Amino acid sequence: TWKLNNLLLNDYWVHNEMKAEIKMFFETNENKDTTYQNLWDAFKAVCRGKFIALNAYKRKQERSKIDTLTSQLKELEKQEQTHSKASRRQEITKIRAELKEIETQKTLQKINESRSWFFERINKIDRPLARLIKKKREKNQIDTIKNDKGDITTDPTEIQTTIREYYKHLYANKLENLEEMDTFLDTYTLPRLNQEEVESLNRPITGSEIVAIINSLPTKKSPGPDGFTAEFYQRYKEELVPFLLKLFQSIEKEGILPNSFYEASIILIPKPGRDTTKKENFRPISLMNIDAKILNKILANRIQQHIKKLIHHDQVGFIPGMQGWFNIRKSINVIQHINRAKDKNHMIISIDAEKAFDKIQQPFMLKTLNKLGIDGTYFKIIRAIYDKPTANIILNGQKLEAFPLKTGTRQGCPLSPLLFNIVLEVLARAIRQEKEIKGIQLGKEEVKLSLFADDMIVYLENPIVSAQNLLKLISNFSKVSGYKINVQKSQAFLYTNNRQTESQIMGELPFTIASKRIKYLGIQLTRDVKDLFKENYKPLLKEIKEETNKWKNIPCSWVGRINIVKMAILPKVIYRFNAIPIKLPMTFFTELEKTTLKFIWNQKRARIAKSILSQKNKAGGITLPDFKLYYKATVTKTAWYWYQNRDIDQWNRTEPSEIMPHIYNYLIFDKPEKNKQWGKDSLFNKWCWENWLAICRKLKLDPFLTPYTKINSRWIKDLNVKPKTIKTLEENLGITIQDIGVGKDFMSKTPKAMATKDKIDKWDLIKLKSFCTAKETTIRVNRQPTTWEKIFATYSSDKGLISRIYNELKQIYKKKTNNPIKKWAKDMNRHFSKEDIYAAKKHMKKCSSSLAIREMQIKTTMRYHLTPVRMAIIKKSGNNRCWRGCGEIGTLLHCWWDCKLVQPLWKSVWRFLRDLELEIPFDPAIPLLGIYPNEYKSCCYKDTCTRMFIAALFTIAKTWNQPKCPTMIDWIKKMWHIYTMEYYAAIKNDEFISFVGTWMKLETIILSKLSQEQKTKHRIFSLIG
DNA sequence: AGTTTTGTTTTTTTTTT
DNA sequence: AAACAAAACT
RNA sequence: AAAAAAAAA
DNA sequence: TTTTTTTTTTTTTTTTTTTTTATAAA
DNA sequence: AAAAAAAAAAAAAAAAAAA
DNA sequence: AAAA
Ligand SMILES: Cc1cn([C@H]2CC[C@@H](COP(=O)(O)OP(=O)(O)OP(=O)(O)O)O2)c(=O)[nH]c1=O
Ligand SMILES: [Mg+2]
Ligand SMILES: [Zn+2]
Repeated sequence: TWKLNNLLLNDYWVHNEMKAEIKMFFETNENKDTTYQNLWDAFKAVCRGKFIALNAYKRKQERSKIDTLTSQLKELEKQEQTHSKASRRQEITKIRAELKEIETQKTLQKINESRSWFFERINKIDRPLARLIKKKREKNQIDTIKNDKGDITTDPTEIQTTIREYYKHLYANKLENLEEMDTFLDTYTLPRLNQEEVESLNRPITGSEIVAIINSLPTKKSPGPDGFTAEFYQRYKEELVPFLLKLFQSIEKEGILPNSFYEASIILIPKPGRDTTKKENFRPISLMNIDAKILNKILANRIQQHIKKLIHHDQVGFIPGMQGWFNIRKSINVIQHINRAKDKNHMIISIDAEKAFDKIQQPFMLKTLNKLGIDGTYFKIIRAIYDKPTANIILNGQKLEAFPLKTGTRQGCPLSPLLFNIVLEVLARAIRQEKEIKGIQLGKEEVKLSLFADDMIVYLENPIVSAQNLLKLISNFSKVSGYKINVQKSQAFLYTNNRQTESQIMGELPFTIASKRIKYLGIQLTRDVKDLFKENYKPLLKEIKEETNKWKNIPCSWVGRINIVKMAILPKVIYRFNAIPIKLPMTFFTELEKTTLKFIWNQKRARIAKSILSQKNKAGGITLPDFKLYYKATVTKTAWYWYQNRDIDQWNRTEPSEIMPHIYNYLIFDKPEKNKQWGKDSLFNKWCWENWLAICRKLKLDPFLTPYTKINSRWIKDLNVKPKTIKTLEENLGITIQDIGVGKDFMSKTPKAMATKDKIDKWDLIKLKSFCTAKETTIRVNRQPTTWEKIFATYSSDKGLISRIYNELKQIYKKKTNNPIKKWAKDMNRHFSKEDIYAAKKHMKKCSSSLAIREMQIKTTMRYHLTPVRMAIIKKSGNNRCWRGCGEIGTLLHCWWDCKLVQPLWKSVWRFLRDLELEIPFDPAIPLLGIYPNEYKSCCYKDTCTRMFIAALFTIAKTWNQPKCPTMIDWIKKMWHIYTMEYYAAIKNDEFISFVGTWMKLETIILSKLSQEQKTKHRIFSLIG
C-alpha cells in the first residue's frame, strides 16, 4: 500500500508537474454527470497515480550515468573473451575505477548530509537528545498470543484470526431499545441551546475557515489509508481550497460523504504495565484520512464555542481554560473536612469507565444531541459521519479484512472527545439532581462529583443508603447508554465511628477499600492529609536520584546535561508543585539541587559557578533552572484567582470556614484586616498569602490601596453605603476606584459619569466624596503601577502565569557575581570598558547557531581550562611550570597565546588574514574574547574571522598538555569540517546566499595552499564551485 | 539619532485522559 | 528558546 | 504510533 | 482591646576550607 | 585560584502580658 | 551520535 514520501514535495520539477495536472484534472472532469463526492475520490486516484510515475522516472534519471557505463563496460569486456587485448584491458581498468569513484561520492554525500542534520541539533531540546535518554524504540510485532482454547500458541494464521475475531466482536453489538432511551432522557432536566447559538452551529462553511485549519495541522504525522500527508494539503492549498469548498458545500446540502471518509487503519498499542500476550490489553489507535479530519475539525471547533453552556464546571477534562489541579485541590479539601469532623459517616469513591470511548452507543448519542436542541445541517452531518464507519487492522505490516464500527466514537478523531463528554454529562446532571444521593456539605457549598474526561470521583455522606442509590442510577444509565464500570477495580475511602459499622458497609458494598492511599490524576490522595508530603514529595526525590544515576555515563557535555534536566525533570516537578502547593522544608530543595548539579558536573566540582549560570545575560544564554523560584512562582499564582473572584472556582471556596468564609475575596489590593486568626488550618491559602506579602515588602510596595483597588472592596464598604450604589457604579463606570476618579477628577472624567452622578442615593455621595477626595487617598491611588501589580490586575487570561512570575522573581532576587572577563583584563594589562564587556557577551551568544561551536567559545571566555598555576596551588606544590615543557610559568594567557609552541600556529592564522587582505592588530583579545578595537567593531568580515579563530581554539585545546606544536594542517581540517556541516544545512534552510559570502573568499585561499596529494588524502574539494 | 526592550509567532518536549 | 518588528528611552 | 486540553522552554 | 516587648525564623553576607590529575571526541 | 558551605548578624512577624 |  502506497504512501506519499514527503521528500518528493521539495523538488522543483515534481512540484511543477503536480501543479499542472491538478489544474488539468478538474477543468476536464467537472460536470453534472458526477456528484462532487464521487469526483473527489476520482481526483485522489489520479493524483496517487502520477506521484508513482514521477518517482520512478526521477530515480531512473539519477542513475543514467552508471547505467551507461556498466552497459558499455560489459560490452568491451565480452570483447576480451574472444581475444585478450592490452588497450582494452587499460580501458576496462580506467572505467572500473570511475565506477568505484562515483559509488564513493554518492556514499559520502549521504553521510555528510546526515552529520550536518545532527550538527544543528546537538545538545538542544530536540528529538535527538530526547531519544538519547529513552530506550530503543520498538517495531510492533506479534509472534505469540493466548488462545480462545486457553493455550499459548504461535501459529501466524491463528494469531491473525484470533485478533481480528476479537476486535470484530467488540464493535459488533448495537442496542435497539429506542423507546427506553427516550424515557431516561425525559426523566431529567437538561440544558438547551437558544436560537442564536443554534443559528451559529448551522451557518455555512467558508473558504477562510478551511485555510485556517490547514495552516494549523500537525506536521510529521502518519497519513491515513489513502497515504496523503498534511504536508501535501499545506503545499497545494492554493489549488485545493476552491475544490475543498465545493466538497463541503455538497456535504452540507446532501448529508452524503465520500466513501473514503469512512476508512481508518487500526494499529494495536500495548497498554502500560500489562501483558502483551493477552488480546485483552491492547488499545486500538486509528489513522483517518486527512480530508476527513479537516471536516471533523471544523465541527469540533464550532461546538467548542458553546461547550461551557452544556458542561457544568465539575468536568475539567478536554475543556478549554480549565485545569486538572482544580479537582486535586478540591478533593484534598474535602478529605480535610472529614478528618476534622466529629461524627464520621462518609465515603470517597474513585470510578473509571471500562473502554469508555469504545462502548458508547451511537443511537443514544444522537438522541442526546436532539434533546440539547442541536438539529439542522449540523446534526445531519454528524449523523452521516456515524452512518457506516469501518476499520482495517494492520498487523505485522499486513492489512486484514475490514469490519464495521457499530459502537463507540472514533478513537483517533478530533470530534470524539467532546461527544463523549456531552453523553457523560447526562449522567452527571442526573446524579446532582437526585437528593437521596447525599453530598458533603462545606458551609454554603455542597460537593458531589468531580470529573476528568471519563475519570470520576464521588463524595458521599451516609454511604449505606447513599451508595446503593448511586449504583442503581448507574445501572439505569448503563442499559440505555452502554456505559460500564468495574466495581472491584473502583477504590474507596470509608470513614465510620466503629469497626462494627465498617464491617456492615463493607459486607453490603462491592468496592475495594483503600487504607492508606488512592492514586488519582497523577498524584497520591491520602486518607489523612498529614501524609501528603510523605506520599508525594519524598517518593519524587528518590525517583529523581535513581534517574540521574542511570544517566551518569551518557555521552554529552555539561551543556547537554543542563538541557536534560530542563527537558525531563523540570515538567514533573512543576506539575507536583501545582497540584499540592504545601509548605515544603528547606532540606527538600537542598537535596534536589545537590542531585542535579552532581549530574551536570559528572561527579566533579563545578568548572563554572552556579551564580554566573543563574542569568541569561552571562555564559551565552545557558541558564541553570532555579527550583526555589519555581516553587515560589507556583505558590503566589493563586492570588490571581482571588482577585478574579470567578463563580466557576469552587475549589477556592472549599477551605475551612470556621471563623470567617469570605476573606479571600477581600485580601488582594484591599484594606488590612485586624483579625489575624482566619486561616488557622488552611493547607494552601494561608501560605499563599504570606508569600504574597513578603514579595510586596521586598519591592517596598504599599499593597493595601492601589490604582487597582476595586469599588467592591472593604474601603468602600467601611463607608456604610448601600449596595444599590455599588452596583450602579460598576454597571455604569467600571470596577476600580480609579474608574470613579479620585481628588479633583472625582466624577468629572466623562459626561457619562456626571450623567451617573445625580442618580445615586443622596447622603452616600457625601460619604463617597469625602473618601475619594481625601489627601491620603489621592496620593496612594494616583501612583504608577509596577510590573508586579500588572501581572495580577491587568491580565484576563491565567495562560502562562508561572513563566511571568518566575521572570519577575529572577530580577527581584538578582545577585552579584564575579566576572571572568574582568580577570582576563587583569591577566593582560588593560581596561575593558562597558562597551567591550558588552561585545564579549554578544559574541558568546552570536558566534554560531550550533551549540558545539558556541560551547567552545563559552569555555574560552569563562576560563574553563585547568592550568599548571592552578594545579600547583591545588597539589600544594611549587612545580607550576608549563606542561608543554618550554620552561616558563604556566598562566592561562601563556597556554592560549604566549607559549613558543603555540605561537607558530597563530602566526599562520595572521598570514591567512593578510591573504584575505584584512589588517588586524596581533592582540590576544580579538581571537580569545572577540573584543575588537574601535575601528574594526563595524566590519563585514567578522563572520569569516570568527570561523578561523574558533577552529584555532579547537586545535590548541585538543593537545592542551602535549609537548608538541599544534600543526597548520590539523587547523585546516577543522575549518573544512565546519565548512561542510554549514553547507548542507544552508541548502536545507535556503540560506545559500549568506553562506557563499562568508566562505567563498576563504575557500579559495585554503585550496591554493594545499598540494594535490593533501587534497586527495584529506578529501578537500570545493562544494561551491 | 541609535540601541535596547517588549511582545508575538513558530518550534521543541512533558502532564493528564 | 529564537527571531523579528515596533516603540520608547538614552 | 493517532486525538483533546493544559504546562514549560 | 491595644500596644510594647521578647523570642524565633529566614535570609543575606562574610570568611574559611577544599579541590584534581588535559582536552576534545564520543 | 576559585567555588561552596558554614556561621553570624539583622529584621520582621507573631504571641503573650500589661495597661 | 543522539531521526526520520
Ligand atoms: C491514555 C489515552 C486515552 N485516550 C482517550 C480515549 C479513552 C479515554 C479514556 O482513556 P482510559 O485511560 O480510561 O482508557 P479506556 O479506553 O477507557 O480503557 P480502560 O479504561 O482501560 O478500560 O481517553 C486517548 O484517546 N489516547 C490515550 O493515549
Ligand atoms: Mg476508562
Ligand atoms: Zn609553554
